[PDB]
Amino acid sequence: DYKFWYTQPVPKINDEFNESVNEPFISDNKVEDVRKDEYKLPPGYSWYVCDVKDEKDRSEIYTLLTDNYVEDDDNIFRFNYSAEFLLWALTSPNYLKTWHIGVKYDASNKLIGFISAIPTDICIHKRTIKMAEVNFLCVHKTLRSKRLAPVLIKEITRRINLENIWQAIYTAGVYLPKPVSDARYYHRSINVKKLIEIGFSSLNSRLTMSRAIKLYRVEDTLNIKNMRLMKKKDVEGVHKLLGSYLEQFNLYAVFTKEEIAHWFLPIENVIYTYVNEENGKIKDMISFYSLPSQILGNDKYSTLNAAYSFYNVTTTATFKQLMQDAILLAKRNNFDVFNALEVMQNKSVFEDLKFGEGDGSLKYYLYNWKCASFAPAHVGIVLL
Ligand SMILES: CCCCCCCCCCCCCC(=O)CSCCNC(=O)CCNC(=O)[C@H](O)C(C)(C)COP(=O)(O)OP(=O)(O)OC[C@H]1O[C@@H](n2cnc3c(N)ncnc32)[C@H](O)[C@@H]1OP(=O)(O)O
Ligand SMILES: CCCCc1c(C)nc2ccc(OC)cc2c1SCCC#N
Ligand SMILES: [Cl-]
Ligand SMILES: [Mg+2]
Repeated sequence: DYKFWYTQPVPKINDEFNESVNEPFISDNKVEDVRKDEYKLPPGYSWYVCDVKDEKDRSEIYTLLTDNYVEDDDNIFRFNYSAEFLLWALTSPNYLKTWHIGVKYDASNKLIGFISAIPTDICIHKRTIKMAEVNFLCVHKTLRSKRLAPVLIKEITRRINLENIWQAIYTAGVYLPKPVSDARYYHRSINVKKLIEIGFSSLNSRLTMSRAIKLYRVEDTLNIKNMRLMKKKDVEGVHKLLGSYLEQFNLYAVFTKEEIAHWFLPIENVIYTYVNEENGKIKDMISFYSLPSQILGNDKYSTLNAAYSFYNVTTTATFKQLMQDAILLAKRNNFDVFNALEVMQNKSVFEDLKFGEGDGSLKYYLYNWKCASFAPAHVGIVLL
């Protein structure tokens, strides 16, 4: 029925727009009209402004998400974003502490809800719009289906609107009104044996355990010999390389130099970026972020370490060679699996590089924006 979503400036289930439509559902919005009062919570609960740069407030967010965030359909896994990753993801340039919103249960003083946004310039079908990118919406498992999520959504919407921002981008594995694109995930096994032991990958009489380990074996030698961790000096070159590349897509972020530095400069166990520098210019880049999952009730293993493909550009190699080196660099860093979405040029490399098609997909959404939907090959942005 989408009783909450149908109240919002988003497309209906049946809405389809021509390619030339590219505009807000509701235009001419005024900051002066925005409600100044916080949305009402049920009795016994209060808004809390989280300070993500405070280790202890950050750890409270970490706990909530560790225990209560997204699980796969089969409840094998729960994502387990680290505390340091949350710091990185939430404190990009011009972030607002007031857009990192908690809800506490008063009697326990415990965080039971969260939602966040950061500001980003988003180009959709050639129009660049100031938007908020929303993530980490989470209600405690003991408090589900009580309509707390719309309260979280309406309150962050209000706080964003106070900044004269009227559009947002967000992604979800669930279907909501109405995706602008949909991309499946694909997985490249690295630690084949672990993936078999936890019930994720499957063997048969043609594919015995030794055969499966050999199938996924990689040569520890880069196609691009000088690929190396990005350093502060590389910022201008990555900004040039990436920013030019992204302009071919129908949906992408428009990064400033400050944004390049924050999003790509490497941080151990969070973000890995490698570059190939020739005569002081950056000609190729690989990047992936770390996102482990908790393995739910497995006797032997508690964590699956996973790298997620981020942005990758090649000018001196084939896209296949570049991604083969991204898998190698992920293996060198102790990742169990390398995950990517069929966005940008990715789908082309998946069969040859031994990726398997996953079980679900990630839907991309705009809030208060009307445009034609598009195939994921035309998506040029990867959210966290
Ligand atoms: C201009 C600024 C604009 C800013 C804001 C833009 C929009 C930002 C939107 C947020 C983007 C976040 C992106 C993001 O974080 C990445 S997607 C991951 C979201 N988090 C999880 O899945 C965590 C595990 N689950 C939970 O914590 C709860 O199940 C949540 C909190 C998901 C729902 O709590 P609950 O206790 O299960 O449910 P009620 O409180 O009873 O509420 C049910 C209503 O919630 C709608 N719902 C369910 N899942 C949703 C989802 N993933 N997006 C949006 N809406 C979602 C649902 O369709 C229904 O409305 P409907 O009746 O119309 O069908
Ligand atoms: C082994 C392939 C990775 C799949 C995976 C893992 C490890 N954890 C998840 C936790 C939550 C969840 O919510 C839908 C999905 C997963 C998945 S599949 C989607 C992410 C990817 N790739
Ligand atoms: Cl309301
Ligand atoms: Mg609820």
